[PDB]
Amino acid sequence: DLRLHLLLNTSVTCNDGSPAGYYLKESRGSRRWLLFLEGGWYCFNRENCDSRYDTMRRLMSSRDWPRTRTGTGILSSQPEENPYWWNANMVFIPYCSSDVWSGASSKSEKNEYAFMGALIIQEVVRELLGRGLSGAKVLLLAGSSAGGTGVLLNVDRVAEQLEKLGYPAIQVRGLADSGWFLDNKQYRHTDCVDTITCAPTEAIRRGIRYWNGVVPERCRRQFQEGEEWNCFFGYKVYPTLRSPVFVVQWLFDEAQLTVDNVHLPVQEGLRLYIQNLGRELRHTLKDVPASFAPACLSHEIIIRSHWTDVQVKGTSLPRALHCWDRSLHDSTPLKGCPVHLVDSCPWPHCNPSCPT
Ligand SMILES: *[C@@H]1O[C@H](CO)[C@@H](O)[C@H](O)[C@H]1NC(C)=O
Repeated sequence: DLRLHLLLNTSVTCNDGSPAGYYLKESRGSRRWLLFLEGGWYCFNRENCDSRYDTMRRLMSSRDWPRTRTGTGILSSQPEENPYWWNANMVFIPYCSSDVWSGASSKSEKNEYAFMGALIIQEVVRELLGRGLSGAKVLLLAGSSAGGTGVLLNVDRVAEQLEKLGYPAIQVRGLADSGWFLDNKQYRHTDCVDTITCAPTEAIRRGIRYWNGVVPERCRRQFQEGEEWNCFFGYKVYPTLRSPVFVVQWLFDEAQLTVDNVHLPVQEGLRLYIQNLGRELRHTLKDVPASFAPACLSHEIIIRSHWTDVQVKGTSLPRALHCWDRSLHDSTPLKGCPVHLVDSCPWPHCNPSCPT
């Protein structure tokens, strides 16, 4: 089990002003640290955040969090479930800021909610340094869905934070799972309003100002004021990052299909739409050297217990991540240990290993 620690700096809060926190299982003698950012969509105005507060309150408040959580998938300490990093120090950071980990705003007489995702990550890192992270050799910032996008938005800031704090030997890396979205046209137009079926460009443009959202500096400098929403789209932000980032993305991600207003005999227009989506996402990954992109209709991968099962070209994700670790040793591709694994077949579940 991972044990809850509420942040000692209680000014760094969940949406409702309760303290944010993290769940930790230490592994003495390991100098690897895995910090995982939970996902769960976002909210971008008072009305939709109020609805989320009624029926998704654990994503906005720590008041009802349990004292422990079981680490699963890449957070498991059992080698059978986690061939990759079972002996690492494990950290699960609950998502309670509803801001894709981008916010830096407190609750105030002018803000019903605090959006502090970017500061939560910073404060978790700061407090972990006193609990053994100061001795780390690798800090892998991982996350799923909005947490995967949160990795892209925050990995270089964590790297900069550690350098400025005097820890230049900690190698900061990112693992972004199911957080690589396309700002494409919907299959059928929806009128936003709700969160899941809203086109993501407009939801994020609204959220940035509502949240006081921050993006990585190089990407901000490219897109400039009013256009920072672009940095929430992996294919646009990734080339600006300096930290190594491994991208895991289903080619037919269910959340991508949801925001595209696709709901699954498929007729020609939808067939072409789906095939074109897979081709576009494959294209965006062509120059991403560390990636795992199976041709499946599914959503998230890394913290589920059976994450070991899917393979691309005969290689599982735990194996690909291990090959990535080897590629980042003091050092040319590795014999039989690939790191770029993108399916080329054009329809969901054309890979027989896709989740059932
Ligand atoms: C608490 O966090 C806030 C926001 O990051 C920061 O401005 C402040 O310095 C922190 N205070 C302490 C005592 O860590």
